[PDB]
Amino acid sequence: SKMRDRLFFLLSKYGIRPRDSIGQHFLIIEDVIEKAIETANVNENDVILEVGPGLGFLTDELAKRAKKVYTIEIDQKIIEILKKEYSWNNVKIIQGDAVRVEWPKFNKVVSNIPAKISSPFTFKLLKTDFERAVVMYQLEFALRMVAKPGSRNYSRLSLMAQALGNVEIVMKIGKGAFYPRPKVDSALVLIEPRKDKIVLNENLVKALFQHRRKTVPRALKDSIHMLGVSKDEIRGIINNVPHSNKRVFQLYPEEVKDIEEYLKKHGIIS
Ligand SMILES: Nc1ncnc2c1ncn2[C@@H]1O[C@H](C[C@@H](N)CC[C@H](N)C(=O)O)[C@@H](O)[C@H]1O
Ligand SMILES: [Zn+2]
Ligand SMILES: [Zn+2]
Ligand SMILES: [Zn+2]
Ligand SMILES: [Zn+2]
Repeated sequence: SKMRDRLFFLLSKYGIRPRDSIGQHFLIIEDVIEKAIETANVNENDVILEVGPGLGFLTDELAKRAKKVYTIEIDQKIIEILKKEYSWNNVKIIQGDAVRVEWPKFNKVVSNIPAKISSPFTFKLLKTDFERAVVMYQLEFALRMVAKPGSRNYSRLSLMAQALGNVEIVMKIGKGAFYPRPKVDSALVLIEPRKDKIVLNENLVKALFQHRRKTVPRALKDSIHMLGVSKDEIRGIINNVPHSNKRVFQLYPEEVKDIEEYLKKHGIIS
């Protein structure tokens, strides 16, 4: 509460909303911010991306260690504050919604991720050339990011993490650590790019994982029929698809790749 009465002082000094929207959960322990930054190995060469800097507790700690930091904030009066409370030489504040703005070239991400964009952000970052990302998420979501094929909570997000990243939950972060207290705990999650990425088709993975409890012949038939295609013209091919004897939530990325390659061969995704 050295940082929490610092928060309260800033919130009141400018008049900023108690919980801005569902719940903006600002990070307020020095321990946690420093462990994020040390897991990241933020050196003076790095160029860092932060999403949602809030009152900039993490931002300022990143700014004194990295060459440059680009930080993306939706609230315009958080920015107006950031400009006044701080005097960074090496920070570019970027107004916008982190899902929609053009990202910088960066080699690292260290961020307290906004919960409502946890999934879109994860999918965007996963298709970026970064060496190391250290991102706090809600723990339920961080568990889905490391879930394994055939596990119940294995999903699009799981598959795409395993296809493209090395993902580690470093350690739980208690709700105590943010104001206001979330109703659930968080996790310090580490992502590095998989040295040998399995590049899958976005639209095919999306198709498959609308209903993941479905078998993959069923999954495929439904998704392509819904596109407008004749259900007659499509059954034979899709019946003979590789790994037809799995449900979609059982697929390893490699098994999704064979399915793509088969559909590519039979003209179905082109
Ligand atoms: N889509 C978004 N793009 C950029 N900044 C955002 C977005 N959504 C929320 N923010 C900002 O995120 C800052 C603080 C957030 N890191 C807190 C999020 C919190 N950890 C949560 O799990 O909900 C605030 O200043 C918000 O304005
Ligand atoms: Zn749930
Ligand atoms: Zn580690
Ligand atoms: Zn029909
Ligand atoms: Zn198989």
